[PDB]
Amino acid sequence: MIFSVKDSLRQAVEAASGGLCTVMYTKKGQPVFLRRIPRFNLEDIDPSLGTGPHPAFVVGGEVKSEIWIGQFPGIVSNGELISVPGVDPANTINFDEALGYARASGPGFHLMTNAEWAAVALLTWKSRGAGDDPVRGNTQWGRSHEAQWEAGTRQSGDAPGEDTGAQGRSGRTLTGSGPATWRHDGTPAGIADLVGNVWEWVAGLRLVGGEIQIIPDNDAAFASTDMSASSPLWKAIRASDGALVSPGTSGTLKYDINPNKSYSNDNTIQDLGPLTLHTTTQTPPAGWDSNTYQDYASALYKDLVVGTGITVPNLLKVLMLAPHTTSITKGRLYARPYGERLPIRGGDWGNGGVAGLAALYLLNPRGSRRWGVGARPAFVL
Ligand SMILES: [Ca+2]
Ligand SMILES: [Ca+2]
Repeated sequence: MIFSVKDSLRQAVEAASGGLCTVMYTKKGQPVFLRRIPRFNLEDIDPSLGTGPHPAFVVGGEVKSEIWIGQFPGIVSNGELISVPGVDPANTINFDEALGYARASGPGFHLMTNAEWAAVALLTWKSRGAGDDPVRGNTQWGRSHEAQWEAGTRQSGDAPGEDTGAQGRSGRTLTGSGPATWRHDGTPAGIADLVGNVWEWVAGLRLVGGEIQIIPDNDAAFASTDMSASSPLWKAIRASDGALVSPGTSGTLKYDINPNKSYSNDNTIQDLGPLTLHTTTQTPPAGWDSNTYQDYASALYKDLVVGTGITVPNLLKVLMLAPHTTSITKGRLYARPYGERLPIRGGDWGNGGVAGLAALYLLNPRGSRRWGVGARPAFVL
């Protein structure tokens, strides 16, 4: 027999997808549906963003031909974070668990990185008309908040659109079970559920007391790179020239609450004004750290407030940390400028226009486990 069930499935997936998708197999021989996104240059999105390959395609100094994105939200099976259709998306796992489960699959496999997310979002935006966020999804308890008649299959068994939070029933939908408009390119061969269903942990991005920090390029792809809190790998961004510099340096970019507002230590949560990007951080009340869940600051991605002196470096636009267009009317940005925060992207079933390609939620610490937050695998090489 030259024939295997596992290889024949791979071929079927490759065929049906015009060669855009495949199935790779994990260390433990489990299926990972993956969609290829070939390398593009920044100038192909908009020449005013700079030049060279998008960071998603640079791993350990080497420029890659393409990357592979998990076609579906990850699910944890045995001890691997795999990517398959028709299942309840992984949830209630923290950043380190997600990062680990992703790597367990073997060489190449990793927790999808902020650089990859950034690559897909920008490419999606440009390729679908360079207008708004082209993509929809499970952003209202099973269906799309923009489009009621687009729904997936709810794991809960409840009707799309029914808020069952109080009954402790989730609004997650089985992966890819929504229509093709819930896939990044409008076709069945697209990446599914990027927008909605569950938020997803991404690697290579971090907040420390409001200072923005990243793992350079797509270096977050290695199974060896230290993304713990103590890691010397994290770099900040200089705002004046956008160079990668050591954390704590003078002119580094930070997410901050609004200049026209102030932290209220009333043990009561307030959204403190349009989120602002400048080089300083308002001092929070004493004793507020990564385990403090209090006041924050949000803003629609298009509406992020740029500091009076600041020219936002292209680097931030490319990694989807600051808007480049304002044609984007969905996707909300959240940030707590105190403690260590790890990013989750895309939005879930209960957000609304908050969900979207540009949705970024930096209010939680790496330890947080929530029923509407999960992860998905990617592969390079
Ligand atoms: Ca999602
Ligand atoms: Ca407060």
